[PDB]
Amino acid sequence: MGPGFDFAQAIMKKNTVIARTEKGEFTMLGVYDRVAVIPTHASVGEIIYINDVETRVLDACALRDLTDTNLEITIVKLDRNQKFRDIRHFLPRCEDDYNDAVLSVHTSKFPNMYIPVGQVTNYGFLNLGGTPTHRILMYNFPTRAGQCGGVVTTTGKVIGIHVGGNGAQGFAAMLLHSYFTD
Repeated sequence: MGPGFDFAQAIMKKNTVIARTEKGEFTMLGVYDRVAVIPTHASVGEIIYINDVETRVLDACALRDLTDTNLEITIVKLDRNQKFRDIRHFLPRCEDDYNDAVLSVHTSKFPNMYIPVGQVTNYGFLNLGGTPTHRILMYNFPTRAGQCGGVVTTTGKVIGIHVGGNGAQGFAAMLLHSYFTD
């Protein structure tokens, strides 16, 4: 409808795949080469389904901060025959608040879904499903099951991936440029 949704659509159309694990179907953001991200609660194993194709996992790393606190981001390298468009230049370098964000989801359940979530708070600490978690972004939208892995964007920036909610608010794990230096 507007330049926010334009930027979100550009990311969804080229940089997402549908990931299936034993814990469900997730939106999965491809970042560069064969490297993607997913919520750590997806429990990625040695094999994953990518757009319903059996795919070997070459590496998977559940990120934690230097206090050894969960960040809820798993970086996955896929044994895939095709590279992602490199979008690392759209990642923020530092923790921040944002205005006018869009949460975008693409699964079997929720195809081509875009949600204007509005103002995003650097919330920081969250007890997420009983796990102390850092670098959480918060938005005042009643997000639901099926949205985990959803991409949080502003115009010009890919800022997070949706990891949970409490019925009134939604929560995303920050993406930082420093996670994907090669």
